[PDB]
Amino acid sequence: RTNENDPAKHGDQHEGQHYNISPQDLETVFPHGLPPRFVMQVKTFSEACLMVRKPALELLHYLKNTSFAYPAIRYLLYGEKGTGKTLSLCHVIHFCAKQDWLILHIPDAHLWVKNCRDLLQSSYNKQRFDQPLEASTWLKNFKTTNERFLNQIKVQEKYVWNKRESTEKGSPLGEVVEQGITRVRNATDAVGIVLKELKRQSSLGMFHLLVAVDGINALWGRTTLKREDKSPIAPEELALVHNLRKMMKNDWHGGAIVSALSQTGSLFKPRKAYLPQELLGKEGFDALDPFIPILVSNYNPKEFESCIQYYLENNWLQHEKAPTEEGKKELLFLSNANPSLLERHCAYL
RNA sequence: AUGAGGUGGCAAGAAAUGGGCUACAUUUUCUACCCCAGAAAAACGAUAGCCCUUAUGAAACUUAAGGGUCGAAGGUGGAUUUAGC
Ligand SMILES: Nc1ncnc2c1ncn2[C@@H]1O[C@H](COP(=O)(O)OP(=O)(O)OP(=O)(O)O)[C@@H](O)[C@H]1O
Ligand SMILES: Nc1nc2c(ncn2[C@@H]2O[C@H](COP(=O)(O)OP(=O)(O)O)[C@@H](O)[C@H]2O)c(=O)[nH]1
Ligand SMILES: [Mg+2]
Repeated sequence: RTNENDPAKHGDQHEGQHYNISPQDLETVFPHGLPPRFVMQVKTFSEACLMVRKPALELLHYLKNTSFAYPAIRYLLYGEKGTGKTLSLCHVIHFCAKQDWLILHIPDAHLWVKNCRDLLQSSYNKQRFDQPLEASTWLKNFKTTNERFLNQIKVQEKYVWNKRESTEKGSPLGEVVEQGITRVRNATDAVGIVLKELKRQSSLGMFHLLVAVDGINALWGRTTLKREDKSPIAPEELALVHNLRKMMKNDWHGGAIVSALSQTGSLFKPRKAYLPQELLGKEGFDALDPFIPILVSNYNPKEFESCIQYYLENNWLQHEKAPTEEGKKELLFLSNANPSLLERHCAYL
């Protein structure tokens, strides 16, 4: 536990201690993305406490040393399953949001590339496919996270939604987002327009952009979605995926592209694929490189004690032997300091 | 000719019954995977029927296999009753 709640002052001195996110900030900045199990824990406890760690502090120092004049640099948080990459990305997202950044956050790319009942054909490009439901979902999440910047940011082009309906240069980005949401048919197109406008305006310096993409390995992998002829679909055929790759490019400046690999839900990948190349594949490695790889691993004994004491204080560990050092040692044995295994045991312990 | 040889052919269903397989689903449907996920959920449910193609073969309505098609009965079951330490 730390008294410091501002995400710009805390550093290594706070290592091994929880950092609280207020409910209002959780709602605004993080209406999505956060792991389902941590969401259940937050619902149970009324406390969104993430222990600060070297990975998150490192990437915060990276973003403080970043020069927006530089073309946006890529960072890649990689590791095994349940090492907390998602929560580190969320922590840094909170930092940038409190720093007034525009957070272009992708909660998970695995969802975008599977189980898409609504798969129409993009009007803007008849050779691609749209995912109106997911487009609307992410548009709503982005609006929730950056409503303030939504109005402040204007468009710089004419965008035709129908033969008679269009949006005009200089209009606020709110008009585009509203069109995408209400007119779900235009959802993917609005997502692409938003990505383009945010990229160009970050280049112009209207704000500072953090492109925080979770499970980035999905983009350059494979897809299970099948055409009306049952043919397989490659990722580029998904306008969302192609636009997200365009964003993953570093050609633009005015921000940084942070990403976090995630095997959870990955397609055709064996359970043990956790290395950057093994996940991204040749195409993904080639697209991301250059990148700064940051490892996320199990807990150390200090952070293990911090997590256990957090659960004990919250009384989550309602069993009698949980405070006992023997129970602590058994938890360490079973979870090998793995955050996800530890929590998935503590849930019924 | 109650012996021998050659060509062609039914191998069906009022009705009952024995055994087996598949189900009626949510402990399920589906993918990935081979067990830390996302969808389906009145859809589940035919190895049956119809058409086409492929393998075998001299010969495929005859057999088997693959695709499409159709999505039927049924929603845990009567008399009763089988097997297992
Ligand atoms: N810094 C942290 N503060 C609090 N809890 C944490 C922290 N890091 C990890 N945990 C706990 O670890 C659990 C497991 O993390 P989780 O699996 O969601 O992360 P991940 O790195 O995205 O992994 P996965 O590959 O499983 O998606 C989280 O639910 C959370 O309870
Ligand atoms: N409906 C619509 N969509 C647009 C328009 N302009 C841009 N977009 C969307 O914004 C995305 C980015 O556009 P852009 O990169 O310039 O097109 P591309 O380079 O040819 O792929 C596209 O995928 C479109 O879906 C427009 O005028 N109308
Ligand atoms: Mg994570």
